[PDB]
Amino acid sequence: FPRVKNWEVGSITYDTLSAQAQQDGPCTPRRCLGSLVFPRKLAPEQLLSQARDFINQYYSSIKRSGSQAHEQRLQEVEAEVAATGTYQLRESELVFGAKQAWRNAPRCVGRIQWGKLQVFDARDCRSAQEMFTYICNHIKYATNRGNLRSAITVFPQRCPGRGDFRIWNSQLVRYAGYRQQDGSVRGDPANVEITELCIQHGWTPGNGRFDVLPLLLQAPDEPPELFLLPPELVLEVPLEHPTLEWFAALGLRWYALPAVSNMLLEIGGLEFPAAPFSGWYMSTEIGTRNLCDPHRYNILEDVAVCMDLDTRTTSSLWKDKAAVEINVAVLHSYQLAKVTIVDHHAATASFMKHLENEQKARGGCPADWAWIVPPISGSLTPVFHQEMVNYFLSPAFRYQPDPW
Amino acid sequence: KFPRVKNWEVGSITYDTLSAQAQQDGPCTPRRCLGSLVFPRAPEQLLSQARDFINQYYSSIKRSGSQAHEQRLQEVEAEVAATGTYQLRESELVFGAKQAWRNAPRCVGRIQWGKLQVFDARDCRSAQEMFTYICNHIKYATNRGNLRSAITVFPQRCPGRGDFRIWNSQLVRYAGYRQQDGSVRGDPANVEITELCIQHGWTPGNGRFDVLPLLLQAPDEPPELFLLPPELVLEVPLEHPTLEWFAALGLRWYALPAVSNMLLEIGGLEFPAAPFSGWYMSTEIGTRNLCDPHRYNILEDVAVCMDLDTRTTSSLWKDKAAVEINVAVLHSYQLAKVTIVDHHAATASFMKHLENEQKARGGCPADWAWIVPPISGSLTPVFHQEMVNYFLSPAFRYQPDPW
Ligand code: HEM
Ligand code: HEM
Ligand SMILES: Cc1cc(N)nc2cc(-c3ccc(OCc4ccc(C#N)cc4)c(CN)c3)ccc12
Ligand SMILES: Cc1cc(N)nc2cc(-c3ccc(OCc4ccc(C#N)cc4)c(CN)c3)ccc12
Ligand SMILES: C[C@H](O)[C@H](O)[C@H]1CNc2nc(N)[nH]c(=O)c2N1
Ligand SMILES: C[C@H](O)[C@H](O)[C@H]1CNc2nc(N)[nH]c(=O)c2N1
Ligand SMILES: [Cl-]
Ligand SMILES: [Cl-]
Ligand SMILES: [Gd]
Ligand SMILES: [Zn+2]
Repeated sequence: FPRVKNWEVGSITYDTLSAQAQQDGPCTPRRCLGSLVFPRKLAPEQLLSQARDFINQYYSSIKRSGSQAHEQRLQEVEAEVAATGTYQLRESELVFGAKQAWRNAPRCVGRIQWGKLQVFDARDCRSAQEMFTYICNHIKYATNRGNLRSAITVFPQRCPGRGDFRIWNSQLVRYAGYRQQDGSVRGDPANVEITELCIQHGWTPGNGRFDVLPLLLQAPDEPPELFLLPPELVLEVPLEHPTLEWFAALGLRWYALPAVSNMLLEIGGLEFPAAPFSGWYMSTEIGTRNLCDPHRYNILEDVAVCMDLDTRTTSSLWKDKAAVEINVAVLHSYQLAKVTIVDHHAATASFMKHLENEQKARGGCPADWAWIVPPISGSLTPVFHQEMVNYFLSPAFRYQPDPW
Repeated sequence: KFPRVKNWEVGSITYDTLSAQAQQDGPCTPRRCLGSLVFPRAPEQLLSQARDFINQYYSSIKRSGSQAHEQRLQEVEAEVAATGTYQLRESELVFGAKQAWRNAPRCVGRIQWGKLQVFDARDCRSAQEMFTYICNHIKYATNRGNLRSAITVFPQRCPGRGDFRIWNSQLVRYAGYRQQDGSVRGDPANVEITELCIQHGWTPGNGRFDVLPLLLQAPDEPPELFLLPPELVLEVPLEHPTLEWFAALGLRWYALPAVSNMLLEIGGLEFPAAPFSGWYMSTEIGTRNLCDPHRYNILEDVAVCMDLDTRTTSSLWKDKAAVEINVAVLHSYQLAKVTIVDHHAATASFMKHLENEQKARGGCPADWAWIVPPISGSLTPVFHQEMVNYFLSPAFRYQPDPW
């Protein structure tokens, strides 16, 4: 049982939940790969073991473990698989499993909210046009005029024989990235490839650096078809600064809803390769990663020029001063627009309280330090001084190969 | 089957073949990663470490498999058979000290690993001689502000005799005093060593920046108290180039970071006293030592004087105050003409170290959580570099406090 110290308070806890982590991570006694973004690489007898496990923790979570319908639900799963090789989740098990998958996500700093999750059951979806209607409903419900609400939409599970539902976009809302003669990119350089695909599947490209991409939605077996997001459904935020009057003239903007649409959801042995989920943004994701990463919009030095900062020498800390003002502008602009957002100080403090809840409720909490600590002001937040244990619990969100 | 490592800023991939030679076992398993923990933790096993280190030394002098190489191997095992231990040649010790620095996964300063002055104090005889050696190390390394990396190696661990130990965790530290209020005056990290110095006869001060005396332990001896001559301890008073009230806080720091409580392991031999020093990266002082809530904890004070709105976290008052403290540190050390490197220049030089080491050895052990600076992490290039953490020998290791 790992001993875990918080160096700011001196307090000690033991992570007993880690002894139950099954699916094995990438580290060995000889070498730690904790910093790798993608670890390593990406007979129904095994299905029964994972299903009986998940049914057991479902009935634990509602007290009713021991006698009664709990004893009953285990047999239906056995009879279901013994008759079909797979099985079906009850609506309530689906809801419980999606909340656990979020609760178990070691890289997510927002898990204090894990019990408030809207789950749309789309397991009877059978069309790409139908997928588009589900996604538009999700977007409308989650955005909610700027008062964002967490939500996931669960499309039908993978089945032996005949293909998967899949969203080819990495998020429901993304900006296009266009190459040109110098190979440099206008727009978002993270999205050049999916942009290239959208064009080669019919899309007419656009103007500049904040064009919302179309959706590439794949029904089983039939190839992907393009869908155009209606502009009144995609809420965006123009970026301005509360005292730097010229900042607005930079023409920056970001979108309201972060909706990851390329991860696979696994529950009780079943795998849902299309299950897009959404919450709301932490400001450093936009202001520090999306706008300031050198391989993203890379705007830092443009802002420093406008601030008249001494870009001639690293030790003026011009990078650091410009980054702070970009995050100030993000927080200001999202508040003015009355769109939900959370700063990295508020977010990390809630994660600490979540660690305390989880210690009492489960005896630990899988956490990935490198992703929990924010990309600016790391040691100014309380999670920097908290040791953390990283491991894999199921239900889970897992990465998966792209559909190409 | 060597780990594949990606840089996300540039898109480049490498393989760390060196990790396959990892000579000890860290704390992670395939069940759970413990990479974020601060402390992760005879004759025949002495001989395998010894042979391995001799092989490394003869490789570096491009003389592997020669008869001098085999002669040294044979002499070592003969000497272990006769005495239970063996003695390093002076050139082996210089090589091994440098390799220990080169192998330190948490050091971002390793581009400099070949420029290390090695002082051989293995003849040291008492605490009084140990003090003289330490004083000359401080004088040499400080060099009136133009700092030079150095290490002083005191006698090895030996069956029959106790260890030489420096009880202080650094050669220069500020006292921490418990108070009436249960608070600490000075540096709260140094409360324990401060209490030990007093109870060994030190008359304390009562300031926030009182330099501590040294407690030096000779084999089988209680530790003995030694005062550093003040003209040896170079300090930098802190000011800010455009916040004139910052000088009135009366903040100071010392020029020389000289870590003194780690064990140096070379070829199975252990040196429990081997203090080493380089020069500061400005965030160690400005963000960790001054702003950590369990250290001097000045961040709120400074933000209030800066007239920031500290009522809400969304004003980012902590990030703004922290940036200006780090500016004060850089400006103050540069004004005093004391060597200092900022976290952007340091992380850029480390990326060049990784490239050099990929060519020389096929990899580089690195602890991402310690290499990435404590502010402005993703503004530096190391943030976007995947890294592989593992233990090579020669090495610097943590060791239990001698009390
Ligand atoms: C409600 C507010 C939320 C906040 C503030 C939040 C915050 C974050 C942040 C900052 C990250 C890492 C940033 C990055 O990957 O670049 C992250 C990752 C993640 N989030 Fe959350 N999140 C929220 C809601 C949710 C919801 C509703 C779900 C799922 C139902 C979720 C599941 C995940 C997962 C699985 C990851 C890791 C994803 C991966 O490894 O690719 N989060 N979150
Ligand atoms: C020359 C300039 C140097 C710089 C800028 C530098 C920088 C750093 C930094 C920023 C750290 C992490 C600090 C922390 O623990 O908070 C570190 C750790 C370390 N450095 Fe270096 N260093 C330098 C020289 C040296 C030398 C000369 C040695 C040994 C010969 C050395 C060995 C180590 C070791 C062993 C650690 C890890 C300490 C630990 O794990 O607790 N460094 N260094
Ligand atoms: C619900 C929710 C809210 C929110 N607010 N955020 C989220 C972020 C993720 C998430 C995971 C991995 C990512 O990315 C992988 C990656 C790793 C390294 C680089 C680099 N260099 C680039 C991308 C990115 C992109 N933020 C997001 C998932 C859900 C989120
Ligand atoms: C040669 C050299 C140059 C330089 N420029 N710097 C160095 C810094 C260290 C070093 C190691 C551990 C530390 O601390 C370990 C620790 C972990 C967690 C907490 C907490 N909370 C506190 C301390 C701290 C503190 N700087 C420094 C060692 C050598 C250095
Ligand atoms: C190389 C490194 O693993 C990579 O930059 C990681 C580090 N930490 C991160 N942390 C968050 N929140 N998001 C990220 O994409 C990353 N990327
Ligand atoms: C809890 C956490 O492991 C601890 O605070 C670490 C994180 N990274 C660090 N990185 C450096 N350079 N120095 C440190 O002391 C620490 N402390
Ligand atoms: Cl994003
Ligand atoms: Cl220090
Ligand atoms: Gd001024
Ligand atoms: Zn690990």
